[PDB]
Amino acid sequence: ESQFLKEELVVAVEDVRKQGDLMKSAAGEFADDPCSSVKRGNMVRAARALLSAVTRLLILADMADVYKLLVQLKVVEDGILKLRNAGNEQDLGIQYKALKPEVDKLNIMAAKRQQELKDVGNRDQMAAARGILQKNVPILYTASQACLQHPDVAAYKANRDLIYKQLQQAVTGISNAAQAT
Amino acid sequence: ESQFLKEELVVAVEDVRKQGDLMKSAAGEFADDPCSSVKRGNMVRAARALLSAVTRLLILADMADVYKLLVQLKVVEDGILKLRNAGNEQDLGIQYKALKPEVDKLNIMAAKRQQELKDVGNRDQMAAARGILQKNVPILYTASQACLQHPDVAAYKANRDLIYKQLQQAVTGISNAAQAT
Repeated sequence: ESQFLKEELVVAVEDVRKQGDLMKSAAGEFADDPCSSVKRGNMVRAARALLSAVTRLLILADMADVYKLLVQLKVVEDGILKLRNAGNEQDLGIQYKALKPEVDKLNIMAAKRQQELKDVGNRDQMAAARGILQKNVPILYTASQACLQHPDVAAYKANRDLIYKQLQQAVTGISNAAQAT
Repeated sequence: ESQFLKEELVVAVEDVRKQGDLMKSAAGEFADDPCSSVKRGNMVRAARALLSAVTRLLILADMADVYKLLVQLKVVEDGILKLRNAGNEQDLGIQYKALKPEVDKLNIMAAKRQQELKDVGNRDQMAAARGILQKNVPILYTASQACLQHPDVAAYKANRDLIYKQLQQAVTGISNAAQAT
């Protein structure tokens, strides 16, 4: 986690609040005296400063969201690899327990963004990626489990790592789409 | 003249005023409860609507200015042609009187925009164009005057029309630069 962005985000809201005031008054003085040269330009320069403040806010707010998502992402990432490298059906069962929820949270956040991404293509990648992720997390479990029981069947290891590979890919796919709009 | 834009411009200021309010409150509720999911999104959607309203305003305000300038422009335009086609040193002297001020007003407005245009090149065209305009309006007078005194000297007519041509060009140059930034 990193709340430096949540802190920055509030400060941003202040400038938007201050500028918003200066805008309100300049706007008022203009409405009462609309044929006024001076009063008008003051309203324009106000509107400009209000615009900068507002875009700086919207952009920053978007980072905050994407970032938040990416952190849940790196969590699930390391989980998948820790699940693969499990050496006992002990730690393996331990991990899967710790990871399942972390996969669910990531799934939720993922869904949300999916909604906000504008172009539908990206929205599809998100959906698809979240699907594979959803389906294989369990399968990777049963797969890397088998390898632990039949240590000499190279065929199982190959299978497991293929599932892991695809799973990791879905994770990045989610990350990739998440930064679309 | 056309004040439909001055009217539209006020209505525009209202939406910016209304949205500005909705922004202020959503912004406030967020600052008091910043870790809030809901309160936050409300602040974002507010900021969006505030942004549309503000840009719609700034653009419209810019048209209003450019348009205003263009109207003084069409005035000076017809003046220059009416000065050329004068048939007596009577009407000619009449026109020049009526036009001189109209050239000065146009000159003032021109100067202003010059300041606001961002890229310097355009700012130069404006300056240059305003210069030629400034210098030749008088010369066109003395020129189209001579033609009236020596009606059979094709050479004078040629000269006069050349001055008129250049003068008209400066006018359009002003118009052209004025719509730069």
